Amino acid sequence: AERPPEETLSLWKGEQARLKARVVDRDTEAWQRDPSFSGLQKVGGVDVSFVKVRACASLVVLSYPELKVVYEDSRMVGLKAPYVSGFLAFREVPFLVELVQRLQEKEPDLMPQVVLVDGNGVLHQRGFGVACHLGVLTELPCIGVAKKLLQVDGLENNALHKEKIVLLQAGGDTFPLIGSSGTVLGMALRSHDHSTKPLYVSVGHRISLEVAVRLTHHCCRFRIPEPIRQADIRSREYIRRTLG
Amino acid sequence: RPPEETLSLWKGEQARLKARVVDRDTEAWQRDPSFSGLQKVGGVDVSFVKGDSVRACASLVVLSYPELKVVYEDSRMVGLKAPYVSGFLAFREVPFLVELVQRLQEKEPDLMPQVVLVDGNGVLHQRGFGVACHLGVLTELPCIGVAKKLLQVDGLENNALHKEKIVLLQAGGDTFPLIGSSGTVLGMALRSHDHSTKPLYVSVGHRISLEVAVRLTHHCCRFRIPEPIRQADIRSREYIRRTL
RNA sequence: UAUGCAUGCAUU
RNA sequence: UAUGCAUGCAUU
Ligand SMILES: [Mg+2]
Ligand SMILES: [Mg+2]
Ligand SMILES: [Mg+2]
Ligand SMILES: [Mg+2]
Ligand SMILES: [Mg+2]
Ligand SMILES: [Mg+2]
Ligand code: NA
Ligand code: NA
Repeated sequence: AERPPEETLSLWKGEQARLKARVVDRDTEAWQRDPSFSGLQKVGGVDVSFVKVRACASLVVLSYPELKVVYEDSRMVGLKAPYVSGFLAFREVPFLVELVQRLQEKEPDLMPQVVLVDGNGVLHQRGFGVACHLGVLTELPCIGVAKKLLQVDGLENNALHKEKIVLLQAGGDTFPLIGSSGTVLGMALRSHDHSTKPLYVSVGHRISLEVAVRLTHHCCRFRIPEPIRQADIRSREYIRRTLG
Repeated sequence: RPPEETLSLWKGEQARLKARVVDRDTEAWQRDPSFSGLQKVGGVDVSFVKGDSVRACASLVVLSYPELKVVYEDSRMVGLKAPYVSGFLAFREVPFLVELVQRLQEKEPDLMPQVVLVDGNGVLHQRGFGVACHLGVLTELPCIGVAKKLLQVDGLENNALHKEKIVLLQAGGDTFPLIGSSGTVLGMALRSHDHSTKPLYVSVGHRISLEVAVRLTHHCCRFRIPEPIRQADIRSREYIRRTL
């Protein structure tokens, strides 16, 4: 528990709505319209791991399409805010932004052309999830990838939703997450043939949904897309090393 | 690591106690077609710390039969004396298991198990006297040896021929015998459950026959690990976890 | 996010 | 025996 008081959450909603105006949810890069993403060379992944305050934020850059790690920054940080659903960015985003800036100063040539974020983008209680939030503050193209369904605007992990997951039969299969507004907030994606629990993909910034879904699918060796998976693995391994 | 002084004293103690091993049935329930009269099955296990070579947690459970509900638990932090050396497991875990037995007699003498499943081999052992025999001779309780991987002794090998046989195990309860180079039947490979492929290696501990030990092990398997051993392992690791 | 359980692989 | 990875479930 130890949730922030309502007055703090209310300020945070205001900041989310203001920055939401800067979200670009269409494609803005030439590689995004290419059938094989020709010209996409560098994909980023971000994640924060915790000690069972002390955390480890990690940014990786992977080559495309080989998905090999060409840059890694794993940093020990002291997080301030607690996890509250719908306010993830207020916990993780200042440190992720700080990693991007560190990359710009150390290997600016490895700046990623797109970033996969461990959390939703517009599939979010106010249409402005951590993936949008990182995208607006860095102006990088960002994809939101979530591991379970954020239940917003009528979306629910109920029987009907579970029935659709049964229709996902092969790697790459999708179905749209249709809000009560008639808006398509994201896609359920089956990562590969040997996984049944879908990923929940939504636009972060400067990318379209169908391109974000197709790209996430291409990063999936395992259920978790390789940029996120490598940041998660390396950040947790970094904690273990400086034993905790 | 122990000096050779201790090592030879250990080969000697094992041969000395081997003379008391009874590898036939001595309890009326063992001859019963449905094990009528068997009411209490024990399981023993010790968990270790990743950090401490010294600290360990030994646990003993007693389960009702045939419901397999835990009716007794004793979990104890202990100071290990010997390191793990293959073939001498008892000299590392068995003094603490004997102490758990003695404590049960003093606390709940009515829940004294009629048989004990041991996480480790019985007569399937470099000197025909594994930890399960060792506990059986020191307590005079009937004991079953259950191993999760094959102790390669007397020509037994986890080679291509052995792996073919494992493929021949098709359902829960399927078995094949483990024949040493002497032609002696040291144990049985048992498919524990329909939804596991990895066999158990079951051998006689004390005061039971192999056919009965195999059939009882199978009857205790909710999952791949027999429920008495499985419950001791879970409870002993949880105890280490909550003291870390 | 961390942890537990299940099934398998690897290391030991 | 502990850890890591994989797949699923649960708690959060
Ligand atoms: Mg994360
Ligand atoms: Mg993570
Ligand atoms: Mg054990
Ligand atoms: Mg164990
Ligand atoms: Mg995690
Ligand atoms: Mg273990
Ligand atoms: Na390319
Ligand atoms: Na009974």
